[PDB]
Amino acid sequence: KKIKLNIKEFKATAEGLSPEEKELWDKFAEKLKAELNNKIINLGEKIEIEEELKTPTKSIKITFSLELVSEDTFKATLKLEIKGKETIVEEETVEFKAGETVKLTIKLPDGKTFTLELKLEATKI
Repeated sequence: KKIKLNIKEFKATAEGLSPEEKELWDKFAEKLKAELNNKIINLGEKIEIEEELKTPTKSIKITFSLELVSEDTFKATLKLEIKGKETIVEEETVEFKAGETVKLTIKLPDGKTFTLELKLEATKI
């Protein structure tokens, strides 16, 4: 069976970000908001939305994964991966219900925080 998602509420904020990090985060957030609104997803289906910054010295990939675990029930992961001299990964996984706000947060060294808050409508179709 299928559901159609809609973004009821959405808020992406950040602290301590460098200009390029903030640009990337805002672009990711807008991409996520547009991709999730009107998204059709099947029971048990996992989807992923990603945005990447590539430069010769470093790559930054932000990914949001969403799984329709059961009726009105979701599992999401927000993940940041930086590939430089070494590779750093930070991520958070949350389980939440349709119609309730969920918050996902990434914290990095030097006072950097990425925060995503959203509320999903799940319409049976």
